[PDB]
Amino acid sequence: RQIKIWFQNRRMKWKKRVFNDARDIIQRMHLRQYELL
Repeated sequence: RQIKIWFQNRRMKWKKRVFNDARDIIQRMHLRQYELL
């Protein structure tokens, strides 16, 4: 968790993996993937 460490949550993506998420459809948030489900 520790999501309240906004003042210490950068190493979680020091620019290098971000482009990955954004490299999907909607940063992987507005997705849906209604596959076989």
